[PDB]
Amino acid sequence: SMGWAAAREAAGRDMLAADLRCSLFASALQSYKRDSVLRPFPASYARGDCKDFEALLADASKLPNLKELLQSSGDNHKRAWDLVSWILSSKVLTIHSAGKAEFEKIQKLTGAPHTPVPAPDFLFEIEYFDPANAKFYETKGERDLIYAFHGSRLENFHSIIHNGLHCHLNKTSLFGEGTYLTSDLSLALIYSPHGHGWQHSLLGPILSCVAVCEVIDHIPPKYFVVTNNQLLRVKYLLVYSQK
Ligand SMILES: O=c1[nH]ncc(-n2cc3ccc(OC4CCNCC4)cc3c2)c1C(F)(F)F
Repeated sequence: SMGWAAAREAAGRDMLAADLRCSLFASALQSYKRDSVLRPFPASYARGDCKDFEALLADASKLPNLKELLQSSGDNHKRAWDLVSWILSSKVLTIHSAGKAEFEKIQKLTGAPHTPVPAPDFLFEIEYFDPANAKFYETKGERDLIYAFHGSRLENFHSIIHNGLHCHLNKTSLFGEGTYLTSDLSLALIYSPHGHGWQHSLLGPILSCVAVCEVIDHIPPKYFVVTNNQLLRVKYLLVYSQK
């Protein structure tokens, strides 16, 4: 993972994106489903197979807000900087705050809404690095990209960002295999109830989040299903902050 000085620079470049990542980490950690949804898990809190969730919950509770972490601390917050450095580290991707200009663009790409939908409070774009970025464009070849929504409980988004959407392979289920997506945000939103994020977040403590996926083309509103995880990636996050 990045060292502290590098993490401080990365967080300073985009405080809201860094905050989002700390918020989604807190949501996955605080969930009763932490065992399955906090993946990836920070290795410094694991003894081989044994994940020390109580030590991690305690240290997450001691994190100051990101403004305090950056503006004073250098060696005032050793454990905090170790954890936040890990949260903000990835060789695969990074996240960028985007403007309400970008929400219009998302509507243009997904379709004019058939149903009234709320505008997100925050919008983020995921940028992929190689090899994952080149691999996705290799898989795409000349096929078109379509943009579709996938709602989920807040405590799944740490895993969704780092691992992609779960593409279930269970012929043993009512819903069968695949990832469900829709071009109607009002249908995706039903799958994105408010959850608890981070009490020290710039975004606010209570968030809903909807993924916008890039899919390689290959009443109620209409949904579709993708069974091959190489054919989609999460490209945007729509974040709604409860008032
Ligand atoms: O955003 C989403 N987040 N998670 C789930 C999900 N999704 C939509 C569904 C519609 C219907 C259905 O029902 C089955 C269909 C087969 N037969 C038995 C019932 C399951 C769905 C799961 C969506 C969406 F809208 F993008 F697709």
